[PDB]
Amino acid sequence: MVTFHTNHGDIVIKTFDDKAPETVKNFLDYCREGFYNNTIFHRVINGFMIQGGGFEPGMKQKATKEPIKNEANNGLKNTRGTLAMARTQAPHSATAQFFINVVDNDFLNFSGESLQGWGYCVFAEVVDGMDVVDKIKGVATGRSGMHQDVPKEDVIIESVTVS
Amino acid sequence: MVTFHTNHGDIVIKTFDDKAPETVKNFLDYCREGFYNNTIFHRVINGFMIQGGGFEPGMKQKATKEPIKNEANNGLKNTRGTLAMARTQAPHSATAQFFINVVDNDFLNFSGESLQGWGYCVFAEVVDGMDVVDKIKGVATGRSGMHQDVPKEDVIIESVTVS
Repeated sequence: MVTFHTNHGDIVIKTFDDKAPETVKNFLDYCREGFYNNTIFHRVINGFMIQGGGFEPGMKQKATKEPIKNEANNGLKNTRGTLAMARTQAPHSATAQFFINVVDNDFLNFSGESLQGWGYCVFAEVVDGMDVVDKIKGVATGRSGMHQDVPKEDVIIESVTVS
Repeated sequence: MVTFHTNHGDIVIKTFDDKAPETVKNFLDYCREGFYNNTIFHRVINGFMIQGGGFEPGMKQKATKEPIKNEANNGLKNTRGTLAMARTQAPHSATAQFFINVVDNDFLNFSGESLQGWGYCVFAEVVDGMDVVDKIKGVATGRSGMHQDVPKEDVIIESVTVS
């Protein structure tokens, strides 16, 4: 289990170690190293998802390890409450950013090993604290340069407890 | 010179071959191959920029060649009318997507060879058709899945003439 202690409250998560081995191993290493402590949810889209794991307050970009392979062919779907890895246009580009589905985002699901089908890898799920997730999805946002949907007041993962 | 023949009119551009050699060579190869024909401006932000070169009508993602090295240390600034390469969080991640500055976006300028300073590489400038660029920046947009700021009616680069 992993708990995100945020300035809005705790979010407890169980990881799907057996269904997304490389992804979970990647995630837990960043958690154990304290990589996510003092990072924010920099992209919040009501009715869609909340994304975090890449910047410190003040939009300060953190350096990450090598990207991981997309494991979305594990068949897990992007339903409300699940956590998937954020990635660039390339399928094997995920590093540290992840997002939480606040609704079922079926359009994000894997549909085949192609550039257009690969989708987004679900590796975990919220088992407690969805009401904290729902409080965060509703905060006021704005543009912050290149970045859109940035919360006006920082949503901070203060520390993370692994198990 | 390169002309983008769009469904809103022509946009003529001169490239800075000597100041961004790898970038211009990359750009002109995609132009010559017909890579940009039938692609759209998928991200339009009024008062900021219009971005294109990666999708076909219907948000169909195109495959690209290997990424290029960031040449933003060439000192060129992101002023109104210039074209810079769009990239991911990593500095050496640009492929085919580019954007047009519709205002001076100083915050995008290179400030040192660091993850936080690298900025965005200016490789060209609009010499004719800025009024077409200004017509495009104002079109109605919406969310289209993972993508924000997508034009409701497609803004299409029909064909491209190189010189």
